[PDB]
Amino acid sequence: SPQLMPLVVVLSTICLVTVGLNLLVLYAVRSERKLHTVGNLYIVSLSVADLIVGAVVMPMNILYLLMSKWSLGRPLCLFWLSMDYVASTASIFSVFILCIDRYRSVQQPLRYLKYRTKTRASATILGAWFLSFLWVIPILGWNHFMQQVRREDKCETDFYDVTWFKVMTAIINFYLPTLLMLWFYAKIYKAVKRQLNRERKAAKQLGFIMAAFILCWIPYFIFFMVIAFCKNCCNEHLHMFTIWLGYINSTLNPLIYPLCNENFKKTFKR
Ligand SMILES: COc1ccc(CN(CCN(C)C)c2ccccn2)cc1
Repeated sequence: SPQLMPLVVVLSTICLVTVGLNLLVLYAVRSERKLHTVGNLYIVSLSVADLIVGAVVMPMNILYLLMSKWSLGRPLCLFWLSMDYVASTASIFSVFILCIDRYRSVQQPLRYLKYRTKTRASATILGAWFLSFLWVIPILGWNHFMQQVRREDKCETDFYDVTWFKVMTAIINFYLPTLLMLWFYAKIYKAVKRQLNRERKAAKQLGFIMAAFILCWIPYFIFFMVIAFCKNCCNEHLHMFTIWLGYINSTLNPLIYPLCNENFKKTFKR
């Protein structure tokens, strides 16, 4: 309808800045070579997840919004769902891994003075991405293992019509990472407040990532929490607004990176 165009054309700019800035960060870590550290490898994983979610989901979601009917074939809708889930889980597991390694490095090292090097970073990143693909394994094939889309148009997840699995997977994937990683961040806060500025800059960039991936995702997951128990509580506009708040998180992370530490500003200016 010729009244929703003003919102769609704005989303194109969001997509363009999302893909560009993550690619700019990957340019920074590849064309400067003064940032090949394990923590910067974790932020590279986070930026790769954000670049994937941008370059894949943003055009597909924009097309879905500007044309309220999916006729791009069933396999491609499943591919979009799988890549969206991969990117989102890879992001909130790369941030989880970064927080875990920060905590185990500021753990008053008494057991872990060993390698904090390419070995551990590679192992943990590959583990997180394999867990994301493990999530993808059942979503693509739903009827194959469990005998549970039945909709020619308006393609969505296969498990949209089941409440218990959706609630359980949302609770796990958000609450367990957010609670465990908040506990790790509070332990980091206490340990750093026991030593003590560069640590303050790192802690504040982690805190800004915290603010973005909490206050940008809470509306979406509270919408999942409320939607299952009452189908009268559904609002299409607010659902898309929450999903785009999550994508605003994904595009804010590349703005969190250079606004905190002075190393990225010089690497970006050139
Ligand atoms: C950063 O944290 C995350 C992690 C995963 C996701 C993927 N999504 C929905 C994603 N939407 C955009 C379609 C779900 C759906 C059900 C239960 C859990 N996550 C979102 C946010």
